[PDB]
Amino acid sequence: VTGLSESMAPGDIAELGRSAELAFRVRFEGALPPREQLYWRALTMERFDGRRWAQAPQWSGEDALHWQKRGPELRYDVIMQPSSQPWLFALDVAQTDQTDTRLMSDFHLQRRQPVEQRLFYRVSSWPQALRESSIDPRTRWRNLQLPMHGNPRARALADELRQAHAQPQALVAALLQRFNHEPFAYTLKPPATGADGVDDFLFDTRSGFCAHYAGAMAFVLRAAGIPARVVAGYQGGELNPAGNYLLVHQFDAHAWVEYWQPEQGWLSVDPTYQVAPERIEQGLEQAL
Ligand SMILES: [Cl-]
Repeated sequence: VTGLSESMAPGDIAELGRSAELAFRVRFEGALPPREQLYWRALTMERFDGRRWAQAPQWSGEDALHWQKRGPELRYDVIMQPSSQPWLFALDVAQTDQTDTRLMSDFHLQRRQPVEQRLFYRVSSWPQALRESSIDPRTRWRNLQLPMHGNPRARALADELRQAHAQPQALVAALLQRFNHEPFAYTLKPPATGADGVDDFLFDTRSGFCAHYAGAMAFVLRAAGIPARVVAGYQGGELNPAGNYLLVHQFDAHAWVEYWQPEQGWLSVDPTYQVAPERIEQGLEQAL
């Protein structure tokens, strides 16, 4: 069963980029949101071992210290194909009618068992929800984790950025600007990197797919003292006007970033948008 799994190395999402299998279908109560908003969260990956980003264990996120509803509620129904994984796909921050599924501490939906048959479920999402304005110290610590060894160039960059930009939002903007101005390539056939994979990507090849960009950005943020994690899921979808629903295929698999700061809580950012805005605005198969 092709699909997202609990870990990924840069390159692994590109392999899904090459699959046209169906992942899920979605029908909205009202108008389809703009494509730029169609970030379908599956899970977060908080552990980086120098090669792969991976899911950590979670606890409950269904409480008011965790998050606060604000802004518009988007209501939609989903039919998911079997994933053989226990994650329901939904726009952040999601609530469902599934009594065996819980919103976890990292704002992903964890089902008690993996989805091994087609599954219909109903969702409400609050994309403007405030997330963890006060962060659990364990969550903070976990999201500053890096290997001690490896990727010295990226650590040097993070140091330089931290010294130049006191405010997290400014540092994040400066990092996004590097992707925007430098000759980065967005490709389904990224060049191989060596052991210092983040350095090789940022400073040598400047070529990758979404996991390269998301993983490298999360690395640099953590090295600069900004808690950050990779978000994995899907972005976009294909409209079926005969049936009035969106299809989301495996080629729509995507990875992005969220980072934390006091008061504002977690904010999501997508470095891919700096290099391949058409991917976001048009969809991968209209771009690549
Ligand atoms: Cl990838």
